[PDB]
Parts: sequence; C-alpha cells; structure tokens
Amino acid sequence: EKFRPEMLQGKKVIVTGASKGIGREIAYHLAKMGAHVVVTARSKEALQKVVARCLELGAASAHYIAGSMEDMTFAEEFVAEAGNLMGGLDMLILNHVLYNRLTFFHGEIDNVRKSMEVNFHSFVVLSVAAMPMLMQSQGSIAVVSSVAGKITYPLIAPYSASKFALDGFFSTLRSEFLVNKVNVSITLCILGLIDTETAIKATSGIYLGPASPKEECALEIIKGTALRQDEMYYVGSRWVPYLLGNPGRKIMEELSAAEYNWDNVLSNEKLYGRW
Amino acid sequence: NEKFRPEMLQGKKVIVTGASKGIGREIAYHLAKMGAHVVVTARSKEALQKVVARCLELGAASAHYIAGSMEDMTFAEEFVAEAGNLMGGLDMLILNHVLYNRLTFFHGEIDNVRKSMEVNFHSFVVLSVAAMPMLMQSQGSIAVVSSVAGKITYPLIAPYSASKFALDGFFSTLRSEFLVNKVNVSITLCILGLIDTETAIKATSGIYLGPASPKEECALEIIKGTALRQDEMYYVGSRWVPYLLGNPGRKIMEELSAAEYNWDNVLSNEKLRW
Amino acid sequence: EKFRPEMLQGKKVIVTGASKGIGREIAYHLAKMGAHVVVTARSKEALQKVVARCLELGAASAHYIAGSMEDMTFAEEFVAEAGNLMGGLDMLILNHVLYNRLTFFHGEIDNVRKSMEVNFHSFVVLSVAAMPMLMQSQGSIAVVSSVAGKITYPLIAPYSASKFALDGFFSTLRSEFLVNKVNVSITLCILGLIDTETAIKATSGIYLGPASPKEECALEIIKGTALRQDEMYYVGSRWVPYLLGNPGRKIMEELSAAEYNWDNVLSNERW
Amino acid sequence: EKFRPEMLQGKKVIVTGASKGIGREIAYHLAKMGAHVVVTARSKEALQKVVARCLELGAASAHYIAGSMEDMTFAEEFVAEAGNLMGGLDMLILNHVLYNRLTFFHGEIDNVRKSMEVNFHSFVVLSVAAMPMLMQSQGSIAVVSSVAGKITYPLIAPYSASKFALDGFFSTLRSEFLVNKVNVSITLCILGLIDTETAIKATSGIYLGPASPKEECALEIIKGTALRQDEMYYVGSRWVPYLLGNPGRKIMEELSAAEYNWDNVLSNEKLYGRW
Ligand SMILES: NC(=O)c1ccc[n+]([C@@H]2O[C@H](COP(=O)([O-])OP(=O)(O)OC[C@H]3O[C@@H](n4cnc5c(N)ncnc54)[C@H](OP(=O)(O)O)[C@@H]3O)[C@@H](O)[C@H]2O)c1
Ligand SMILES: NC(=O)c1ccc[n+]([C@@H]2O[C@H](COP(=O)([O-])OP(=O)(O)OC[C@H]3O[C@@H](n4cnc5c(N)ncnc54)[C@H](OP(=O)(O)O)[C@@H]3O)[C@@H](O)[C@H]2O)c1
Ligand SMILES: NC(=O)c1ccc[n+]([C@@H]2O[C@H](COP(=O)([O-])OP(=O)(O)OC[C@H]3O[C@@H](n4cnc5c(N)ncnc54)[C@H](OP(=O)(O)O)[C@@H]3O)[C@@H](O)[C@H]2O)c1
Ligand SMILES: NC(=O)c1ccc[n+]([C@@H]2O[C@H](COP(=O)([O-])OP(=O)(O)OC[C@H]3O[C@@H](n4cnc5c(N)ncnc54)[C@H](OP(=O)(O)O)[C@@H]3O)[C@@H](O)[C@H]2O)c1
Repeated sequence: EKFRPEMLQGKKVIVTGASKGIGREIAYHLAKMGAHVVVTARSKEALQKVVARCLELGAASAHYIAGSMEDMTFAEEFVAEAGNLMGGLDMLILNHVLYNRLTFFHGEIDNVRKSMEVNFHSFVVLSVAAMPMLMQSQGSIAVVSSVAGKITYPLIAPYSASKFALDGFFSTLRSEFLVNKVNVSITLCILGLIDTETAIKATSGIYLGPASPKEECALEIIKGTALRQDEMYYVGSRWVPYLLGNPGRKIMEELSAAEYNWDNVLSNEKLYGRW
Repeated sequence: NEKFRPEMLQGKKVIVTGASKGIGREIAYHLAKMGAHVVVTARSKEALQKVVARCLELGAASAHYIAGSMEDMTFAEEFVAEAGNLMGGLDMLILNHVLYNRLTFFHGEIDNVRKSMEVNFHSFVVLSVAAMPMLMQSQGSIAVVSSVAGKITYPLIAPYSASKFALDGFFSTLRSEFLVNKVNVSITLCILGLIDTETAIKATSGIYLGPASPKEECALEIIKGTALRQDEMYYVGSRWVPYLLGNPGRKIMEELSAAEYNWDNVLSNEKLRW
Repeated sequence: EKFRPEMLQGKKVIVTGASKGIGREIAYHLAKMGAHVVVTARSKEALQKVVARCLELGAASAHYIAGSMEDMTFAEEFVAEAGNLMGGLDMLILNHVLYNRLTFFHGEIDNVRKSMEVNFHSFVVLSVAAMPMLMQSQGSIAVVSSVAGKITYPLIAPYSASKFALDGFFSTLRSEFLVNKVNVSITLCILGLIDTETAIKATSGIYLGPASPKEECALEIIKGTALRQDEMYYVGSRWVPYLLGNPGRKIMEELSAAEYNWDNVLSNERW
Repeated sequence: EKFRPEMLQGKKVIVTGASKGIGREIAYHLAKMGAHVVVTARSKEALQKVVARCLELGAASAHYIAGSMEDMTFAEEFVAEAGNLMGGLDMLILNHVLYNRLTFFHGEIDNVRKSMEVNFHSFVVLSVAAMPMLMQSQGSIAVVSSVAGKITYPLIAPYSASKFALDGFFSTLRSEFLVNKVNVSITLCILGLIDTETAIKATSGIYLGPASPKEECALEIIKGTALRQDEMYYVGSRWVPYLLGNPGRKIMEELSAAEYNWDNVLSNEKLYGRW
C-alpha cells in the first residue's frame, strides 16, 4: 500500500499555519503534486509569497485567507470560504501553533489559556466546520502534534497540555468514526525536533538533541495522512516511536471496546445528531 | 517506602473540591475520621452544609465550606485564599470536581468542549497556582483526580477525555520541573476506573457494561497515594490493568530525555515566582 | 489615593501602538472603564478589530487612525484628528515601539536612527501636539519605557539609547512643569519582560526567565497614570524597582533645584 | 595603575569639538605629551590656531579637518581622512556638542532633533567609522557627557535627552565588547560645570553653581581614557560622583548577565558580523 504523489493531484486541501516552517513546506509539496490549496495564517504578505510560490510549483490552484486562530468565528468562517474557493474539501491539515518559548512555569495562567485556545480549541472548531465537506468526500484530517504530546518535557507545560488534549479528543473521535463507519480518517502526527527557524531559536543551547529536516517532515505528514494512518511518527529515530506509541494503550482500547452495549449504543438515537 | 498511617493527616490542612457528593464527599469523611482540618467546596450550599456537619461528628479538627462554581476563575482564586485563612495554611490540595456530559457520540458540541476544559482543566490550574505559596511553605501535596479516560480513549466522552489528557500533560510537566528545581511539593495523578458514584452509574447505564469499584475505598486510596507523595495512583478494579495504562515507554523516555538538557544554562539562569 | 475605574469613565484617551501587545490590552481596559478611546498603529485591519472589541467591551466611543510614527507629519496630524474625534484629550498613552531581535551591535547606524525616530522623536512630537488640549484638561501623559531605559543590557543598544533618551527628556519636562505649576502629569512606566508575542519571540532561547502578564501590565500603566505618579514600575519583583529607581538621583535633583536663581528665570519665558 | 604622560607619546588621537573650550585644552595636553592629533570642528581659522599651538607645544604631528557633525557623511569621511593622516588611530575623543540655551521647553521640536543629531547620532557614526582602526590598535573611545546625562535639570531637556541617549548606547556597547572580549575601551566622562566661555555665558545668572577649571578637566578626561576606565567623574566634589554613579544599576547589570544563554547567544550563529 505505497504512497504516490498522484494521490493528491486535484485534491482540495487546507493547510493552516502555512506562512512559514513545516506548514509552508507542506504547501510547497502539495503544489508540486498538483493539488488545490488554501493556506492560512496571520501574516498576509507571507501568505501571498507562499501562494505565488505554490502556483509556480504547479499547484492546481492556490489561495490564502489571513486571520488569527485565537478567533473562533474566523476559524469557522475560514473553512466555509475555503470550501467555496475550491468547491469542496478532501484534506484538512491542522498545523498552526501559538508562539511559545522554553521557561519554567511560574503561574502564566493567561499563557495556558491562550495556548489551549490556539493549539486546541481552534483545531476542534475547524474540524467541526469542515466535517460535512469531509464526510461527502470521505476525506482526511491531519492533526499536527509533538513528542511533547505523548510524553512530558520540562519547560513547556502550557504547550504540552494543549497537545495532550489533542490526542485525547481526536483519538476519541477516530474511535467513534470507526464504530459508526464514518469514512473520514484522522491522522495524529507526532514530531520530534524539526529544524524550523522558530524551533531552533527556542531551543538552540538548551535542548541539545538533533533536529530533523522540515522538508522531509512535511512530506511525511502528507504521506501518512494520504495513506489514512492513525498516527505518523517523525522523531529522528526508527526506534523511539515504539517507546512513544504505548502498546499497552492500544491493547486496552481494543479490549475495552468489548465492554460496550453496542446492541444498544449503535441503535440509540439520543447518542446521535449531526453537524 | 514506607507504609501509610492515618496519623499522617491528623492536624493537616486540606482542601477538597467537588465534595458535596460522590468520591469527594467520601474523601472529606475519611479526612474527618483522621482528624484533619478540611475546607470542602462545590456549588450546592445545602449539600456542603450536610457534609461539614457530618465531618465534625466524624472527628474533623475543623470543617468549613465555601460554595461556588469552578467555571468562574475569580472564584477559584478567591476560594483558595479564603480557605487558607480559615485554616491558617494548607498542606494538601485535593482537586476532585468535574463536569460530566451524557455519554454521547460527538457531533459539534463545541460549547461542551469549552465548558469541560474550563471546569475540568483550567480551574485545576488556577487553584494550583493560587495554593502554591502555601503549599511550598508547608512542603505540601496536590492530588489531581483523573480517569482511565485520561490515559486511553473511550468512545462517547471526547470532551471529558480531552480535559483529562490535558491534566496529565500539564501536571506531569510541572512535577518534572519541581523535581529539577528541588521544589518539595508533591503532585499525585490519580487514575480511576469506573467508581460506583450515583452520577457515574446513571451515566454509563445500558451503555457501558464494565464493572464499578466502591467509592469509599477509592477515596481512601486517593488520600493514601497523595499522603505518600506518589507520582501516580491507580485505582481501576484490576491489579494488572495499571501496567497497561502506565506506559513503561514514556517513563523510560522521560528519564532519558532529561540528559538532553543543558542544565547549566537552565538552572543557573534560575534567578527568578507566583 | 486609591485608584477607581470611575477615574476613567468619560475620559478622552489616546493609545498609540494599540493593534497588539500591551497597547491593545490598554485599549481593552479603558473600554471596560467606559472611556473614549482613539487607537493608533500601522495596521488598519488589526486596529479595526480592536475598535470593534472596545465597543463591545463598553467604551463610550472608539475610533482608529492608521499610520506610521516614523512620519512626524502623521504624528502631528494624528493628535489633531484624534482631538476632533473626541472633542478634547485627557490622557495621552505613548506606547508604540520598534523592536529588534536581539543582536550584538556591529555598525547598524540606520537601525539606531530609525529606533530614535520611532521610539523617541515621535513621542516628543505627539506630546507637543497634544499639550494644548492636555493643559486645558489638566490631563496626563504615559511614557511607556523599559528596564532597559534605566540600566543597560547586552544586545539592544539602539533600543536602550532611545529609551534612556525618553527618561532624559520627559523627566526634565516634568521638573519644568512643576516649577511652572503646569498641571499636566507625566508618568514614566518602567516595564520588565512582559509576555507579548513580540517580546517572547525576540528573547526566546536567549532569556529563559519569567515574563509578567500583559493584561495586568496594561492595567498598572493605566492606574499609575491616572494617579499621576512620576514613575510606575512593573518588573516582576517588589524589590527590583528600588535598585532601578536610583535614590541618589532623586536626592540630587531635589537639592540642585536650590542652585537656581528663580528670580532671573521664572520672571521671563508657548506651543 | 598610575597614569604617565608617556602612555600617549606617539599615540594617534582624534579630538572633535577642539576649536575652543575643553576640546581645545584636550588637544593642548595631548601635544605636550607628544601625541599625533587630528582636531576637528566647524571653524577653520580657530582650528588652524589650535594646530599651530599644538606643534609649538610638542605634538608629534597635528592636522585639522573642518566640518559640521550635523552632516553624517562628513563624520564618516572625517574618520577615514584622519586615519590616513596619522596612519591609524589609538584614541577617539568625542567631545563636540550643539550650542544650547537655558530655557523652559516650549515645543522646540527642531531643537530636539538637531541636538540628537549633533550630540548623539554623530557620536555613533564616528565610532562606527573608527572601530576597525580601534580594534586593530586595541584603542579607546572617550564619550564626553555631563551630570545632565545622569540626572535631570530644568531648562535643558533637548541636551539632556541626547546625553542620556549616549549613556544608554555606549554602556550597552561596552557590555557587548566585554562579553565578546573585544579590547576597545569605552570611557564615559561625566562633567560638572566647567569654566568654558560657552558654559559660563549660558548659565551666568541662572545656575549659581561653582565651575571647575577646564585645563584640569581636559587632563582628567585624557587620564581616565588612557587608563581605560568605564566612567570618569569630574564634577567639583569628591562625594557627588557616588550619588550619580548609581550603585543599584551596577549591581543589576552584573546580576542580569547571568540571565543570558550565552551558548545560544555566543552561538546563536548570526548575532555577529562586522563593520
Ligand atoms: N518545529 C518543531 O521542532 C516541532 C516539534 C514538534 C511539533 N511541532 C509542531 O509542528 C507544527 C508547526 O511547527 P513549526 O515549527 O513549523 O511552526 P512555526 O514555524 O513557528 O509557525 C507555525 C505557523 O502557525 C501560525 N500561527 C501562529 N499563531 C497563529 C494564530 N494565532 N492564528 C493563526 N496562525 C498562527 C504561524 O503563522 P503567523 O505567525 O503568520 O500567524 C506559522 O505559520 C506545530 O503544530 C508544532 O507544534 C514542531
Ligand atoms: N465516578 C467514576 O467512575 C470516575 C471515574 C474516573 C474518574 N473520576 C473522577 O473522580 C472525580 C469525582 O467523580 P465523581 O463521580 O465523584 O463526581 P460526581 O459524583 O459527579 O460529583 C463531582 C463533584 O464535583 C462538583 N462540581 C460539578 N460541577 C462543579 C462546578 N462547576 N464548580 C464546583 N464544583 C462542581 C459537584 O458538586 P456540585 O454539582 O454541587 O457543584 C460534585 O460534588 C472526578 O474528577 C472524576 O473525573 C470518577
Ligand atoms: N514586551 C515587553 O517585555 C516590554 C518590556 C519593556 C518595555 N516594553 C514596552 O511596552 C511597549 C509595548 O510593547 P509590546 O511588546 O506590547 O509591543 P508590540 O507587541 O511589539 O507592538 C507595539 C505596537 O507598536 C506599533 N508600532 C510598531 N512600529 C510602529 C510605527 N512605525 N508606527 C506606529 N506604530 C508602530 C505596533 O503596531 P504596528 O506594527 O501595526 O505598526 C504595535 O501595535 C513598548 O514601548 C515597549 O518598549 C515592553
Ligand atoms: N562646559 C561645561 O560646564 C560642560 C558640562 C558638562 C558637559 N560638558 C561637555 O563637554 C563637551 C565640551 O563642552 P564645552 O563647554 O567645551 O563646549 P564649547 O566650548 O561650547 O564648544 C564645543 C565644541 O563643539 C564644536 N561644535 C559645535 N557644533 C558643532 C557641529 N555642528 N559640528 C562640529 N562641531 C561642532 C564647537 O566648534 P564650532 O562651533 O566651531 O563648530 C566647539 O569646538 C560637550 O560635550 C559638553 O556637553 C561641558
């Protein structure tokens, strides 16, 4: 079941946080594959450059919409406008993340709140807004997370909380989609240190581990999502993913599914509605 | 290392949130039997009053209640101060309250996700920040009450699970920092299986066939594990399940990645609090 | 002597650099207190969002004027238009700034010039333009500065020069206003690391110390100015302000005032 | 480390604002010590007289270049021509200042701009232009400032702003030079009322303070700079310097140096470059 760049030709993709870093590279790859893209971020000028580059690169079409993901109204309206621009949606790539730095936690409650809004709540709002289109196209969602969304590291409590939250929410959603045979795939991407300008500045002489290249990172995210994988690990080691992937949890989730009165659940109107 | 004794809590100054019913109420009762000072909180005044009265009969050193919603961050903050005044300090902060939502498939209830994150997560953080000075002075402890659904995922409770995962991310990171900085406030994450509280029994009814553990013993185990300053406390109705939940891989990784830090540029830059 | 939010209800306030960071939060607080506000910065769309929010927050009125403070003609014209919009001016909050990712100095004269224009000269131009209105209302000026405006830090020479300049100028002006019994207060605000997106990005990986919250910072600036304080320290420590506040200088300034021949002076020499 | 006039024999020194007052006296002292000097100011005839006196006094060599420090192109070109004249540069004495008049501030924006250009920006331009030569010779810079550059006085806002600015800039530069082990010394000279014709006229019936002699002032500037001191106080009291010198600031600056990630900084890669 091998990946081929043709899996994305003509596809309608949204990439958030695409004015720089991994997101920008994700846009570029998609353009090379002849996909339709709508990129978003806060910076208009940066987004404009990305759109121009994507067109040169061979994108089927490329547009940008500028706004902050701290604003939930924008997140919601963005998905509608984007769907109009492309006439639908095959893939939703959730990549953006709030500015953060490395510091011991001292009581930055506002930082905790803002991180949860931008890194987490907006991912949920965007997904909800996109779900009708995704269900129609039987499309996919990439949820971009971090090694710090699977284990804990000093110096990034607010960030880690929001990335853990993503795992809890979207992993639960995936399980439901499976039980209800909804054919929208949800891929959780777990990234190690990636050599984006932002990550390198935040960590240079503090965290000493090696960084992985952003170009290959972005491609691996695209592949894993296209192939509809549950999780995609890009952490700079072929072994580390298994220490992160928690065999115990996968076993437990598989076994606990048998504890449900499915006879009832799948035939209970009150547990269902729609979007 | 050592064995728990009820005397570890005699005279101690403890806060129990979500203590008008269920596990929290039982936690209050145990603490009273051990002769601790308690301040219980929840939204229901009358229910809290009953709990305080019982705690006193039970042998609490002192018992008071403060009523309010944990969806209000100003209250959470002010509550900890008033509670500290009532007892003249704080040894143990037991974070127990929660917002439940009907077992139901998710389909766009964003407001439920937001409210769950406020009540189950953000307030836990606000309370902890407000209590930290007192806890540092007493070298006290925090119990963070969570769930099996905070370690693995279950259909039908996405909003709840997100908030409980968040707790693990945040408080586990905080603990690691406290260790690196030799701050002697312990943080105990409690992972509970199905417990036979009225609320949990009604909610899973005819949906989840799994077993329930007794609330009285659950509450005691939370108190013990926190008193003994354990990192985590599993009460899940099986002696084996905790190891399938406890993720040996993660513990190894966290231990090893600590060596990747330039601690001389981190700890030596530590010349600054709450 | 205690601050009350009512001190700002109906007041006519200008906030510069108010499209994000501390300035935006200053606008929001003022709106909650029912003040009239005119916000300014370069970004039109950002300013529009701020104005809309302020109105929802309970501002008596809110308008925006977009332009660069590197242009002195704009700075001057902005104050007039703003005064027209509100029919006067009670408080001028000078907050805007040019930041430079931290770097050792190595000959960037143009950076030194542009920093002095934006962080310093425009503060002066704006104050001069606003002075008639402020004298009429016996209003106040908040001059937003920095710990780097009181002591020196590696890596920010251009910024520090301009912030020191502000202290020199506005502190001298305050002393003159006192000698001449002009009742316009001048409050110099000295800020430590504040958790704005811009400050966090600029020092990330370089400084790992605690930043202070921007919401409380903005409120403290408003309070200190409303109470007409000479200086307002918000630096993340209750002790540090006294190591920055230079008791020696305050003593010297108090004593040297007696060295002046107030006869040949006060007898002699507007905007 | 006692000063000796021989520390300046054969040295290559620039003195700005040297057609009268303190600067002229600085030139004279340097000549007596057998240094090479290049003097500058706007007045040709006055500079010519100074050069002649310097030669008569025993200067190794003496030249003058006339021009205004309001013109940044001149400031830059002056340092090059001066370096050519002497074949290098050991000491840069920044002394010039715009004429100012004691008066309450009444919205004289043009005065503020011109004072900042002449008293501050030109000091920076000159320093930048001279830095290569100074680094080669491991030389020194004297930044001539004022008590009004450390505390504030009614009636001189424009002047004080520019002198404060000097402290901010050159004190920051010094700290950087120390961190990077660049061996060019920067001496900030803090002067009280000095009996130059200009200062006496300006303050005649206003400041009733006691003036210090200009000849000794100029010598103290030379000594302090030769001995590579951080600051040099000549204020007419042995006690006043400590009320101006701000112990609190020195402590803070010493302590805050420990808050930096030098391994990031010293190795942020691109925090350097050159002149
Ligand atoms: N880099 C790593 O080592 C690493 C490691 C683990 C996980 N990750 C994950 O990878 C993803 C991308 O990381 P990165 O290093 O590529 O990020 P980045 O370079 O720092 O930029 C992320 C993008 O998010 C956007 N963004 C920030 N705030 C926003 C807001 N409020 N509203 C809308 N967009 C906003 C930014 O655009 P604007 O500023 O213009 O708004 C930017 O385009 C993140 O989810 C991160 O957690 C990265
Ligand atoms: N029961 C289980 O099977 C189980 C399993 C895993 C984890 N847990 C954890 O155990 C803890 C207690 O569970 P439980 O079953 O004992 O809970 P419960 O019986 O449903 O009641 C929890 C308490 O929280 C309080 N509360 C709810 N909303 C509040 C608000 N907005 N502000 C302040 N207090 C509020 C309630 O008081 P008021 O309504 O009067 O405000 C109540 O006293 C929770 O953290 C839960 O996540 C339980
Ligand atoms: N943040 C800190 O840790 C800290 C510490 C000490 C002092 N301070 C002081 O606090 C004040 C605000 O800092 P901040 O971090 O909130 O700033 P910020 O987030 O970086 O933004 C400052 C504001 O100034 C505006 N601005 C920039 N260039 C301008 C120009 N040429 N003309 C007009 N407006 C311009 C910006 O709007 P546009 O870009 O849209 O023009 C922005 O709204 C500054 O005076 C700063 O020196 C902050
Ligand atoms: N005198 C005091 O009581 C006192 C107190 C504190 C600090 N200081 C500092 O001591 C230094 C010298 O003071 P001073 O009293 O000796 O000064 P001064 O007698 O008034 O003359 C200063 C020199 O600067 C030159 N100058 C003025 N404008 C210039 C321009 N646009 N371009 C180039 N050169 C210019 C003048 O020459 P031209 O006019 O021919 O150009 C003159 O040679 C100044 O930095 C001053 O701030 C003096």
